[PDB]
Amino acid sequence: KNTRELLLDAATTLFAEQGIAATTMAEIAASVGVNPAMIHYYFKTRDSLLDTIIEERIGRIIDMIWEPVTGEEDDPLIMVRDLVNRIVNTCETMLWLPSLWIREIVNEGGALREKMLNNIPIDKMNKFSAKIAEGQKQGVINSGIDSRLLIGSIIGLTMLPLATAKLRDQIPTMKGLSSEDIVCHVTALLFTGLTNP
Amino acid sequence: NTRELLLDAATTLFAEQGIAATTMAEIAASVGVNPAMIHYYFKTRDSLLDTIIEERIGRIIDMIWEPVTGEEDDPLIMVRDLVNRIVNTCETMLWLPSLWIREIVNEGGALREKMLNNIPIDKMNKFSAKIAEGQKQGVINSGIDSRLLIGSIIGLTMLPLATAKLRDQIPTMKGLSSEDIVCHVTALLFTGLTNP
Repeated sequence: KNTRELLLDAATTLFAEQGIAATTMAEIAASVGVNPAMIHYYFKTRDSLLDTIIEERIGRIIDMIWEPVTGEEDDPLIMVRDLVNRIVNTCETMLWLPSLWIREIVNEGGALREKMLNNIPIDKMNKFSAKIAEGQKQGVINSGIDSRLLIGSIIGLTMLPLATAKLRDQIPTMKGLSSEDIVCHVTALLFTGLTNP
Repeated sequence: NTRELLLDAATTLFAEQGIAATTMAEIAASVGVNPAMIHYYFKTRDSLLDTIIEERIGRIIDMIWEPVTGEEDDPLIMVRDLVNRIVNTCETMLWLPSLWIREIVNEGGALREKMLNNIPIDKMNKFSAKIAEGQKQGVINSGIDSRLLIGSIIGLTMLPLATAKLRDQIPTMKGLSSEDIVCHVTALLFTGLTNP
C-alpha cells in the first residue's frame, strides 16, 4: 500500500532504537522489505528525510500536546494537569518519542536539534506562560516559580522518567515502578510539592 | 602536567562531539601534544574511559552525594543543599550536563555500562530513607515517592543546563540565568504550584 508512510514509520522506529548517525537510508528500506530505490525517490537527500520527520512526525506530536492550550483557561492548575496527562499519554502510545527526544533533541550532537528550533510552538508557549503568570499576580499560583522555566520543568518531570525506564530497571533498589506510578508522583510534586497539605 | 592536560582535553572533546566520533589522536592534537604521549598514559581506549569514570565523573558524583548523611533533622534543607550542589558543579564544570545526556542517559553510550558499577547506592538509600522518614512523621507529602524524587531533582536541575544552548537560540526564552534556575526549582520542589 502506502510506501512513503511505511518508510517514515520505519525511519522513526530505527532512529529511536539506534540513533540517526548510525542508521543508513538503505537499512530503513530493507527493514520493511522495500527496495532502496524507493526511499531516495520520496526523499532526495538525507536532510530531506529529517525535515519530513520534524514536520510530519515530531510536529504533529508537538501540536497535539500544545493545541488544547488557549489563553482563556479559568483555572491554571487544570491547564497544567491536562498538559502532564497529554505528554505521558502520547509517550505511552508512541514509545519512539521519549528515546528520540534524548538522542537527537537534548543531545548537543543531535541531528534534529537545529531543525527543532524553527518548529517550536512559541505562540502557544507564550499563552501558557502568560496564563500561569496571571495566576501568580492573583496569588493563586506560587510567586517563587518562573512562568517560562515551568515549561522545561514539566517536560523534564514527565519525559525523562520514561526515557530512563530501561536504565532504572537495571538498578537493584530502584526497579518496580510503572507509567501510572510515575504520573501520580509528578502530579503530587507539581501541585503540593514536598510540604504536606 | 601532560596527563592532566590530555584528560581535560578528553572530557571537553567528548562533551562537544561525543566519544564514538572522537579519536585519541584528535585529543592529543587539540592541546598540541604528540599522539605518542596519550597512548603512554592510557594503554587502551577502554583505560581512558575508566579514568574518566574514576577521576572525572566519580569525583563529581562523590562531591554531590558525600555531604548526605542519615542524621539530617530537616529533609527540606537536605534537598535544597543537594539542588545547590548540582547547579554549582554544572556552572563550574560545563562539560558535565553535556556528557551526562550523551553517554549515560543515551542507550548507545560508552560510559553507560561503566557508570552502573560506580553509582552511590549507599548514600542514595540514606537520602530515600530520610525523605521516607519525613513521610511517616507527616512533615513530607505522602503522595510523592522517596526513590523517584532522586530522578525528579536530577531532571529539574540537570536538563535546563543541558538545553541552555537550545534556549539561547529562542528570543522569548533568552535571558534566564543560572541563579534564576535554582530559585524556580527550590520553589517548585518545596511548595509546588498551589497556595493556601
